[PDB]
Parts: sequence; structure tokens; C-alpha cells
Amino acid sequence: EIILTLSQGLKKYYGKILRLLQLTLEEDTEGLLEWCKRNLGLDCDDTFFQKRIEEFFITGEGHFNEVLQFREPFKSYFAKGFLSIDSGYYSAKCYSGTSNSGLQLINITRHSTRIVDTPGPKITNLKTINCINLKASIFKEHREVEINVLLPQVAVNLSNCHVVIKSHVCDYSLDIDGAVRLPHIYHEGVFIPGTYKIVIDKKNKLNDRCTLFTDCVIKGREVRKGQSVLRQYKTEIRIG
Ligand SMILES: *[C@@H]1O[C@H](CO)[C@@H](O[C@@H]2O[C@H](CO)[C@@H](O)[C@H](O)[C@H]2NC(C)=O)[C@H](O)[C@H]1NC(C)=O
Ligand SMILES: *[C@@H]1O[C@H](CO)[C@@H](O[C@@H]2O[C@H](CO)[C@@H](O)[C@H](O)[C@H]2NC(C)=O)[C@H](O)[C@H]1NC(C)=O
Repeated sequence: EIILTLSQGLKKYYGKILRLLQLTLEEDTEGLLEWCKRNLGLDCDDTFFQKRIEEFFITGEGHFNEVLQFREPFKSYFAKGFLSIDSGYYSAKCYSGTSNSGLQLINITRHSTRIVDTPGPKITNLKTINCINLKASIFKEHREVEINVLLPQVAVNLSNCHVVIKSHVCDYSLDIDGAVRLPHIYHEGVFIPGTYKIVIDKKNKLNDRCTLFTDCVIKGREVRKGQSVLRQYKTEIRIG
């Protein structure tokens, strides 16, 4: 019978958080339950973790310890606003609900009807983005670009990109193709960040061919009845 050390089980504890946040698809949790009984006197089950996540991001209000509890190895707690949720295999710098001005998550359990599709150019220039769901800022003196995503419920897919996601929920690196993963928090429904920032460094020649695929959302007023309308088309935005 092999038991985890304090730091070993903590990484797996964070590994479980990352998996539940949906920032990772893999975990190592062999030995985590015994490590919670011994070091926390608790059952480390899925219910426990979703409330740790719920409290840390939305609901908790005092100071928190490294294991995301609010007011033995972890009876000490932090005044600063973040924990480094670091499993060893992956890490994310996550800010507590306490540290922000209000709530910077949005509820995506809500129904909204599908933004109707309407034709548009397959390739969109980075410097003339007409979609409302993201906004680009270019820093030629640092040869960096930042893409602000204003509608995170609308997918942004990365291809051959190597970026840093910045947001008021968590900050983390992404290194693989596909839809940008975001922290998912359950609180009478599923919440994701209300806005996030994709930071792309051109000094790193490894994203020489970084390109973004997204649903370009167009906001309009239909002239006949005077009401606001939303439409979308698939488009690619090339960087570098
Ligand atoms: C997140 O959105 C969901 C879905 O809109 C909310 O869940 C519903 O909440 C209402 C009350 O506001 C209940 O009457 C419904 O039964 C719930 N479920 C469904 C399927 O509609 C949820 O309350 C929202 N969460 C927050 C924190 O506002
Ligand atoms: C970004 O990637 C996601 C999947 O990672 C794409 O969503 C798929 O869209 C097709 C057609 O709409 C569906 O048949 C699949 O079931 C979807 N997959 C998932 C997991 O939802 C999305 O279309 C991609 N975006 C762009 C602009 O290409």
C-alpha cells in the first residue's frame, strides 16, 4: 500500500479540480481519496469538489486555504486573490470570487435561440474584424497580439497556435489545436468566464502559422420591424 506525500496528493487534488473545470481531459487521482481522509478528514468525492469549485469561484467569502476551503497541513489561508492549481501535468492560475469587483462569469445553461447563419467571407483580416464577439489589439513594439473574446459562448478554435489565456477566472497556457477550453463552474447551472483574452507572442516563431477559426457574429437592426437581430458565419483570422 503506497500513500501519497503531502505535495503528491495536493497535485492530484489540483488535477481533479482541473479535470472538473474542464481545462484537462485527463487526471491522475490514484491515491487521492486516502490522501483526503488522512490530510483532510473528509471524503474527496465529486460532490465535495464541485462545492469547493463553487465556493472558490462564486460563493466563498472569507480567506481560503490551498485546498479551496474557507474559514493539520492546511489550516493556513491566503489574503492574495489566487491559487496556482498545479497538478504537475498542467497548471492554471485561478482567482477567487472574493478578489474581483463583481461576478465575471456568465450562465450558459440558459436557452437562447441559435444565431441564424448568413453568408460572409471565409477569411477575415485581423486588422478589420467586423464580428462583435471578439476584438483585436496589436502591439508591434512587443510583437504581440491580444484577442479579446467578448462572447465566450461562441467558439474560438485555435490551429497551430501557442497562446496564453488571460481572464478574471483563470489564466493558463494552450498548446494544442481546437476549441479554446475555459473553466466551467457549476452553480445551479454551468458558468464560464464572461470575457477572456487570447495573448499571442510573435517573437516565439512557433506560432508562425497560428490562425483562429470562429463564428463571426454580426449585430444589426432589421429595418422592417426595427428590432435587434444577430447573425453569424464561419470565418478564419490569420495571425503572422
Ligand atoms: C442559470 O440558468 C439556469 C437556466 O436558465 C437556471 O436554472 C433555472 O432556474 C429557474 C429559476 O430562475 C428555475 O425555475 C428552473 O427550474 C431552473 N432550470 C431550468 C432548466 O430552467 C439557473 O437558476 C441559473 N443560475 C443562476 C445562478 O442564475
Ligand atoms: C470549432 O470546433 C468545434 C468542435 O471542437 C466545432 O463544433 C462542431 O461543429 C460541427 C458542425 O457544426 C458539429 O457537427 C460537431 O458536432 C461540433 N462539435 C462539437 C464538439 O460541438 C466548431 O464548428 C468549430 N468552429 C469552427 C468555426 O470551425
